[PDB]
Amino acid sequence: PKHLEVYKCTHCGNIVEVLHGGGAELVCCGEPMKHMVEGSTDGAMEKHVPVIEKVDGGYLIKVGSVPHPMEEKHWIEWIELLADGRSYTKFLKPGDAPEAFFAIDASKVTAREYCNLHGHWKAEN
Amino acid sequence: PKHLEVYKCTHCGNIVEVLHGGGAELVCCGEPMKHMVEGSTDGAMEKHVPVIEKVDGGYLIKVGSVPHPMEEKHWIEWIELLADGRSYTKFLKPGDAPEAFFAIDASKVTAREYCNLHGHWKAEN
Ligand SMILES: [Ca+2]
Ligand SMILES: [Fe+3]
Ligand SMILES: [Fe+3]
Ligand SMILES: [Fe+3]
Ligand SMILES: [Fe+3]
Repeated sequence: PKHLEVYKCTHCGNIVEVLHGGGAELVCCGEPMKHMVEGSTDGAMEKHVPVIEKVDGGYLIKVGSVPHPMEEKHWIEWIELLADGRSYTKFLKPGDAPEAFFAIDASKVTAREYCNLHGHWKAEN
Repeated sequence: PKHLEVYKCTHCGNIVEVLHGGGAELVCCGEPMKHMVEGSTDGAMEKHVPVIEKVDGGYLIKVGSVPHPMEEKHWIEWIELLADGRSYTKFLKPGDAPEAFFAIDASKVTAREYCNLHGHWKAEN
């Protein structure tokens, strides 16, 4: 695995992000975990592709162009902003708005969000 | 595993942070990965316990009260700030200063850092 990749065990639901990679395959419930490739699980561009807005002092990330549901069984678990050596993650819960603001100084950012049912998606500045 | 716990495979070096837990044991190189419990690997309080300074607009995290080495074979791989549903991580490389600033609005924070040789450490505001 590679730094910052997200892996999920399809059997039990564990999901991890790689902080230091280069080793063997991560395993869980006897099977290699699945690499959650961004946009890999064709869901709803309108509702899953993060929308990146530059605002005072940082960025407002909204998922998506159309608000994505935030229900008990279908919600955006987190929104992660990637920029110059940083990973800033806001974990969200059902009932929250599918948006996150991060105070960060950087003109180039990558935004990723993960939907419990729909998988991993990203967008770039 | 539990949300935000860090696991390392002692065999191959993979290190991951749990984003969604509650499943089976994470496995790598045929053995369950090791849970890197903060302050669990008694190293150097002076050099591993993060020092948390509140400054304009956020926090400056320094590892530690005495600067920790940042050499090719012994360095702080990242500094992570935990506060109200957020995980903000700055990944560091040899040659960098063992410090990180995060622009965040919150009076209660937890700072963790990971030293390649010394393991996982934290401190609270
Ligand atoms: Ca993070
Ligand atoms: Fe599993
Ligand atoms: Fe969805
Ligand atoms: Fe391994
Ligand atoms: Fe050390």
